[PDB]
Amino acid sequence: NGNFVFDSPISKTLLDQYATLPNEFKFMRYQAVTCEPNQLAEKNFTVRQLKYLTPRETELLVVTMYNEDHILLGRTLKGMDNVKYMVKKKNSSTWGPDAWKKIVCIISDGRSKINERSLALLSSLGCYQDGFAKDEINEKKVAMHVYEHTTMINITNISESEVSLECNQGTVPIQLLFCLKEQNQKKINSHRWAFEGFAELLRPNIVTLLDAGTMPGKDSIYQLWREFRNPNVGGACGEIRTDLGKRFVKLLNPLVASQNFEYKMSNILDKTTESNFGFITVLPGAFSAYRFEAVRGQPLQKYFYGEIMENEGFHFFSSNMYLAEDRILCFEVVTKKNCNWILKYCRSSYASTDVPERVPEFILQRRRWLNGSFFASVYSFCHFYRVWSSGHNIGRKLLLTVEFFYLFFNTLISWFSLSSFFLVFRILTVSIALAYHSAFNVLSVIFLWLYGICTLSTFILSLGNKPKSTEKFYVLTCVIFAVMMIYMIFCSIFMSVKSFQNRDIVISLGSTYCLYLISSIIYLQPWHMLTSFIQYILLSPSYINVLNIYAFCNVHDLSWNPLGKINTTEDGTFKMEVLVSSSEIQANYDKYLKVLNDFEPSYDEKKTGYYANVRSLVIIWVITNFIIVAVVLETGGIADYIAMKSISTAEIPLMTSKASIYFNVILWLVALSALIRFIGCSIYMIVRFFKKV
Amino acid sequence: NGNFVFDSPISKTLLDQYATLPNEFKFMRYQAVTCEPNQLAEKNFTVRQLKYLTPRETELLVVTMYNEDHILLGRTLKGMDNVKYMVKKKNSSTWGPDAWKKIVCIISDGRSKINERSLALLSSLGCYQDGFAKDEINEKKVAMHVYEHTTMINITNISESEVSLECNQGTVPIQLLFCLKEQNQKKINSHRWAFEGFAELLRPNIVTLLDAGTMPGKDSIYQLWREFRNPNVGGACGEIRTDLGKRFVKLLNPLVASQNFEYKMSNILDKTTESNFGFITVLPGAFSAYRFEAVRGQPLQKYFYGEIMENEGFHFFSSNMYLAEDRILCFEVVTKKNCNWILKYCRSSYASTDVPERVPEFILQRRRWLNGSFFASVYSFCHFYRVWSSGHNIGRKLLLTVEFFYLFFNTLISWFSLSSFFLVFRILTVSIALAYHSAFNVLSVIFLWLYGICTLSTFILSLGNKPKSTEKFYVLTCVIFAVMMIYMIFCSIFMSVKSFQNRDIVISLGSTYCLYLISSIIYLQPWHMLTSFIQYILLSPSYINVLNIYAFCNVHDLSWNPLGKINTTEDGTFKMEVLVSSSEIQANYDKYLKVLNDFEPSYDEKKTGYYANVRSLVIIWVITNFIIVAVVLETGGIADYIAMKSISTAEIPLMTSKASIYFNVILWLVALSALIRFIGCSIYMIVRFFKKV
Ligand SMILES: C[C@@H]([C@H](N)C(=O)N[C@H](C(=O)O)[C@H]1O[C@@H](n2ccc(=O)[nH]c2=O)[C@H](O)[C@@H]1O)[C@H](O)c1ccc(O)cn1
Ligand SMILES: C[C@@H]([C@H](N)C(=O)N[C@H](C(=O)O)[C@H]1O[C@@H](n2ccc(=O)[nH]c2=O)[C@H](O)[C@@H]1O)[C@H](O)c1ccc(O)cn1
Repeated sequence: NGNFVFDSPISKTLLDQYATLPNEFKFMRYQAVTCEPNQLAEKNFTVRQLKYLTPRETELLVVTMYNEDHILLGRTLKGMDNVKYMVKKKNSSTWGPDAWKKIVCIISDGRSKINERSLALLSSLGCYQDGFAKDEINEKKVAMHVYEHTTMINITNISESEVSLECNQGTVPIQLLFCLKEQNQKKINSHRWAFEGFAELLRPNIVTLLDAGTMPGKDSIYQLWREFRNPNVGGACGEIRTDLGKRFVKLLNPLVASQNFEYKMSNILDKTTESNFGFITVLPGAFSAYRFEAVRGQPLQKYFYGEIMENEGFHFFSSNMYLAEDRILCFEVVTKKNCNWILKYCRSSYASTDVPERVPEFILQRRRWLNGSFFASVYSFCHFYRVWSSGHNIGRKLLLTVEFFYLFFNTLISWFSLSSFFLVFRILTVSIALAYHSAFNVLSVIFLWLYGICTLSTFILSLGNKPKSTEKFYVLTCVIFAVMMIYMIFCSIFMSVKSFQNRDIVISLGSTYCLYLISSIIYLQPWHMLTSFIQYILLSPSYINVLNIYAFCNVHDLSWNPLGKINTTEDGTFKMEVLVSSSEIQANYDKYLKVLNDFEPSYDEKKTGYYANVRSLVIIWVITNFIIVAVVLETGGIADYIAMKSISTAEIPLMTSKASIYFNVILWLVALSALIRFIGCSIYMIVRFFKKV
Repeated sequence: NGNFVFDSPISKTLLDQYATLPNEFKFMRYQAVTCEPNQLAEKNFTVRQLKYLTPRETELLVVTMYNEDHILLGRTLKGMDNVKYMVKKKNSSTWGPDAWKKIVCIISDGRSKINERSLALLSSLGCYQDGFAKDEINEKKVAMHVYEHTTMINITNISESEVSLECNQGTVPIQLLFCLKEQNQKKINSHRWAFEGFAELLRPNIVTLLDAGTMPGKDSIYQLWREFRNPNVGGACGEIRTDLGKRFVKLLNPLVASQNFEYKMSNILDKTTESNFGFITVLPGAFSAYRFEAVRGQPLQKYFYGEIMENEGFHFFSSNMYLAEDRILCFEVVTKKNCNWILKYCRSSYASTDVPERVPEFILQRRRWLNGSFFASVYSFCHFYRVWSSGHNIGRKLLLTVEFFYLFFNTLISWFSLSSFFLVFRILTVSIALAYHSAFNVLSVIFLWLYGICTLSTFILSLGNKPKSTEKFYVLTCVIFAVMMIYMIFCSIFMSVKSFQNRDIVISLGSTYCLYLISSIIYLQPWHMLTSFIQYILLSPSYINVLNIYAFCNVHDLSWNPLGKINTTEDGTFKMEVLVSSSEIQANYDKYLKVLNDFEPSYDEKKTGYYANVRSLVIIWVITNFIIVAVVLETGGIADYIAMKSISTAEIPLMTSKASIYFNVILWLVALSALIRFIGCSIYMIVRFFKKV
């Protein structure tokens, strides 16, 4: 039909296990796509599911990959376990002995970057054969290499070294569909291929987004698909668990134990609370599910292209919304016009992913998350009236409004954290010295200077340099801040012990831990509340001061005729035309005489200019935090101003009463959020328990 | 001789004026160079001067150009006036009726960037004809297009619009030699072509470096050549005067009046004082002269290549000396082994250049000068022992040692200026409020906050952004600092008036102006001491705080198979070889099975890493200035520390006595330098007067 397709046989060694035979199993199809992802249908491209005597009707998985090795891809593919569980499911109206026919997509990204040890595994499965890729077809550049087949072998064990494949009477067929882009176009393009391309052909019911390296549990995909029984749910997500290795031998890295605790409390407290209202801020791209009908239309338009209505110039939201990439989908689904979709959190389905283990990789990873969450929250709050233009009933609309206000309260608290941390630190360290005089004077001065030097260097290195160039310094900074936090804990314990012997710093901070602990107990998963709490506490002054500074200082990732030839022989003789005619010489001379007598750059450069002027206006964050510091501590010359006024009608005081008032406000304002999230987690568990009963 | 040369005739219209005839005048020579600049001789390349019956012996001009229009190049070429003066010179042993035969080079830089309205002028002179450039010759890429001729027409007037050429009995011949590089290789390459190339062929006596747009006076080149009568002088330079337009109608821009005053005091005070000792730190590249024998060897090696002795890794001086580009020549000439060359300043020869007129262009220009001077001074001080290994007598060696120590004292004063300015500002503004209470409290706080915000924004914008993107902000910053300086002057005048009615701020600062004025009077050029003093005073808080911050924050200018094809007919049928043999399929499958079973980047990136780690260690300047601020004002928690100590055996004081002591030290330390430079200028003028008498 004007398109290039090919159909090769597989190696007879595969046939040896396959016999232990239809046209689906013995052959593979290589369609080569050259068009745009949004044209597969009208360019006469098909897939094997639409070719049979009765076309197959798909019920359910996109696995994005870039350069992951074969162990990560093996883990994702092994998590085949879900498909096997779903065929062996007996008492069901949707799944049964032939369930695999209703489940189908591995989107690679560029041939140069792909790890050929993973192409090895894809070929072992039988979904790729080298030899017949075609880098252009009839003056049209190929864009996609689509291999398809239907294997019989399953990954059954994964050591640290090898992936074990087998083909028995107990394995189940898998309808693989391997897409190979010839070039890296970033993840958004891959999702573009998955949603605007093959999803329009297959017409699935649910689209589940996995991520190479993420291993769903033995039932997790089934438990996620069960969330969509409710005809209102539009998206869903499950728990993401840090992979702690064999014998939990990766819970030693303090950067991995920190992330384990952080993920675990994010799931227990934040996600259940959000799911009560009906709008989860981010559905993780490593393990999420969308009802296809829910996202078609406005959500995908906003995700892939952006706010289309725009002039030639740049606008804030329209030209910056690309920084909140996969979080636009959630907001546009929940607030869709004339539809009542909601987002649900399923805690019965988990997936264990791999986390960064070195400080530079970790910083670069969180640079994306922090900018995405900040821009997404600003967009959600500045556009929350859309909630009232949607189709929900009035109760749900009120709940969503309350949740949006609570989420903005949280983002504001997080914006003022640079100053909250310093103020708590300096108020506490000066107060202990004023109380006891012994050696806390010198430590107060020393720690002020250490904080100042580390913060100065973090601004300078993040604005100018790159984390890979200077890793020793970032490790040293994290160690310095850990020691500072230890000193803060010692000071609080000392002050409280002496005060008891002779106060609210224990009634508020103790509640936050007791409430954290009780929420973990309610969730029936408390084992992180001791193995990894200390690392989080110690690596927490660095999540406030190093990841935030780097995140805001690197918002946008800026990036600032042949008129002759002479060939001669060994002798060196040749000739060409020479402008011999003196009239033409005079003509050229008069041309230059008259030339003497006749007395914005690229859109890319203009866009880079705009992007770099918006990264430099958000940092100048610093002023609004210093305003708080100056008001409370009376820095900035304000105390001098008050003293001079008193003289006009004197001496400056060491520590004032604004410090006490503020340092109470922060402790109770951080106890309040823990209280709210504990109540939310309790409601979630209780409602789930009644519905299960 | 294996090289491509060509010899075209000129237009007969030129012949019309030339008649009003030898082979030098009627023809032009286009040699095309493809080799390296240091190979012109042994590759059998010549110039017309070596071809005559008796080869010409050159006595004396390289004019670097990039994209200057035809007015600037016209001005440089007009300043032909010097050659005419030198032929009409009667009573001389070197110059006479045929002096032009001893004077010869215009080094363009790339055909793409050259302003074709200047190619118009070069063709009007008769030294370029389009039609026979050859972009490659016998598998060798052309590197240089060398046109040569010997004109008769002279530029006699330059309006704002046109350049007036004429050919009479009164004009004089000029031996032009137009070099056109096919690509931009930066100025260092052009000087490489000028010195290592054509200068080895011509063997001149003096090499004078002009720069397109700079117009030497009617006698300036002759007066510069006269400095080399002394067989010890190795280099020389003249005064550079800002071009103030017709009717001085450019002395209105405050950025141009500032630069006029700055250039004028640099010439009067700095350069005469340096020339007394015998070592001028920078000979400006816009108008300088070097005795060719003086610079051959070590100076040119260090200028063009660098400290050759080096390992694979990077070292500070060896790998950063390229930032001090034309200042290495001076240091290496003066301290040359077994030679007693000195550098001399000639005030009888001037040249009027064009200056930047918008803040972004000005900032980008001074970014080069400040980094160059800082690295050159560090290199000169860290290597000053070389002075004692040279050939000078002991008196000159002692004088050079004293001068080197004085120059390091100056560079240290300039390194601590960021803190000196703030300390003077805050001590003065707080002191006036403590004295009079009226409305100086509020102004003290307001100006502290304005200073803080402008300095924060200058760090952030210079570390992240570019000056062209944000020009409104830099203009606003300069205005803010001008207002601050006005307030500083008001405060000092008010305090002094009240103190006289009831002190050293007038005996020191008044001396600095009286000494500036007296030096200008001695120099017989005082007219800048009123037309442009106010602009310099007001635009001076910005030379300390905006150009220095930008200069140190931008030290180094960082910059971070086809395996198929298918063509078919309209029907779409074709065939190629297919790996049909199943044995080869099994072979490939086993190849991937075994692939599964088998379980630093570019030198440019490493160099960029090193460069960006050295720009980030020099800024972290900030700490050593803040140490001074903290010691004097008792910021940084030191005053709190003292108060807590006093309690351990209380209240903080507003203003202490360290402020008074420091604020005396700065005023007298800035009066001392003015005194030294006044004495130096006086010695220079007096010695020149006796030698002239
Ligand atoms: C981040 C995620 C996982 N560790 C991961 O790395 N995800 C990548 C990503 O987020 O970009 C995926 O993107 C693909 N990719 C990369 C470069 C490219 O150029 N194109 C392209 O497609 C990569 O191969 C990879 O599969 C982690 O588990 C997680 C996420 C959310 C959460 O709440 C908790 N945990
Ligand atoms: C700066 C100088 C003059 N205004 C100027 O602009 N000099 C350029 C420079 O310093 O680079 C020259 O360099 C050439 N150039 C440029 C780009 C390139 O890529 N390659 C290349 O050769 C340009 O054409 C130009 O002639 C000014 O008068 C001055 C200097 C010192 C001083 O004490 C007082 N005043």
